Formats: sequence, structure tokens, C-alpha cells
Amino acid sequence: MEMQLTPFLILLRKTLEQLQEKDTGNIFSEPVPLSEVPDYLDHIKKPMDFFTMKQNLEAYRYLNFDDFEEDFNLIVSNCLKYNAKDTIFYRAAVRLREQGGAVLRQARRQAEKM
Ligand SMILES: CCn1c(=O)c(=O)n(CC)c2cc(N3CCCCC3)c(NC(=O)CN3CCN(C)CC3)cc21
Repeated sequence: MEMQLTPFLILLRKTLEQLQEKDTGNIFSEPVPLSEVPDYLDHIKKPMDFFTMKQNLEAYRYLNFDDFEEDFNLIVSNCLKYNAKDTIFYRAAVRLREQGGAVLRQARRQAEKM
């Protein structure tokens, strides 16, 4: 965390865009609609989605890379937890984990250069 804030935020914005690009159906773009799943919060302690991540970023809630990555990992893990393995949603979370992990490793390399 020994670096300047502004270049770090620029990197997080770019990284978040790269992660969202992997979600081609935009199914992780907004909060899971709780009005449609009244049991969702019985299973999921902390819902997450890319719009919430963007709000958190601009509110200065991500001041280290690990906190940003942790919220991305919640998007994936919540979806794996709630949805059955035979669903497209579950498989899309697996694919996002794979593609997004690669985006995150490269972004972390860039953060280390700061
Ligand atoms: C099962 C709970 N659920 C998850 O657990 C989850 O991880 N995601 C993230 C992959 C979910 C994502 C959505 N979408 C919200 C609308 C955009 C498409 C994805 C919904 N939508 C609905 O429950 C209602 N939605 C059914 C499809 N119809 C075309 C429109 C009305 C539930 C999700």
C-alpha cells in the first residue's frame, strides 16, 4: 500500500473493465434481484456484482489490491454457492473465475510496479 492513490485507482478502473468484458452476457453486471429470490440471503452473506464494485471503487473503498480481488471472488463464489452445477449460471461463474484470475494476475504485476 506504499504508492500514490490516483494511478492505483486508474489501474483498478481498467482492471474492472477488463473483468466485465469477460462477462459477455452481463449477468454479473448488477445485484442479483432479491425480489426474485427471497431465499438468496439465506445462503449468501455478502452479495456482490460489478456495479457495486464500481461504486465501491469510486467511493475509495478499495485501497489495496486484495480487497478489490476479494469482492471479485465473491461474485464468483456466491454464484457457485447458490446455483446448481448443471446451470449456465454456475458454469459462467467457473469461466469467469478462470478468465478473471488471469486478468487479476496481470493487474497485480502492474500494481507492484507502482
Ligand atoms: C438465481 C439467482 N441468481 C444468481 O444466483 C446469480 O448468480 N445471478 C448472476 C448470474 C443471477 C442473475 C440474474 N439475472 C438478472 C437479470 C439479468 C440476467 C441475470 C438472476 N435473475 C433472476 O432471478 C430474474 N431474471 C431471470 C432471467 N430473465 C431474463 C430476467 C429476470 C438471478 C441470478
